[PDB]
Amino acid sequence: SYNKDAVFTYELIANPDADYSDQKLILKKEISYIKLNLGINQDNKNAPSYIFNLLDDNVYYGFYRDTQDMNRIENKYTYAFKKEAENFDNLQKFNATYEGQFWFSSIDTPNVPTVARAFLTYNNGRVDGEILAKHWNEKLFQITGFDNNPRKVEIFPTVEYLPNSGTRLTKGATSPHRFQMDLHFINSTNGEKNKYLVGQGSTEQYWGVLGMAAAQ
Repeated sequence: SYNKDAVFTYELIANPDADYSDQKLILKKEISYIKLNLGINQDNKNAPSYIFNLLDDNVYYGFYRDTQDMNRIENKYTYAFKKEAENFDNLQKFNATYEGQFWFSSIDTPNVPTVARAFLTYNNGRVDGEILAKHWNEKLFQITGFDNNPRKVEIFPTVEYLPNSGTRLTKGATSPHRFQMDLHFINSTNGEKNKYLVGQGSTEQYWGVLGMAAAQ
């Protein structure tokens, strides 16, 4: 049921008559399947309904916009991968480094997409990494292995306020605002094993998706 040729999204149609009455801001929610090209896919550069990053024919990540009450809009982060392309090798002594991006929104700005840079190192099973601000080397999150499983990480904040947010987080490894993430190693269509790494997670205060590529 993976199909980068028909990716689910919502078209959210503004209700014009809400300009002059107490009707919902959104008139209708309509399903709309997108066919992805390699790289960044979006319909509008300044008010996109969705952004998806097809890293490879076998895996994408991104978000589409949703609303539960037809008034408030929030980004829904997701990822998908060809099932057969997932790598199930034993990665307990894995040696590799990944570089990519973390896309997220915060509870007080649920429709505002924040992009950060992400780095993850596998050294003989030890899993450690970091999430940095897009344009400068400020550390936003620490990444660490969870439960001695190379496919599970724990991500915890190292700042009290994320970009574009005024929601105060607690910092550090015992922070109740940390979260755990299941990761999936995806092989490339050009025969690179474990080339791509995707997962997603959430807390009450922020939620997002992680997508990464191996350093060759």
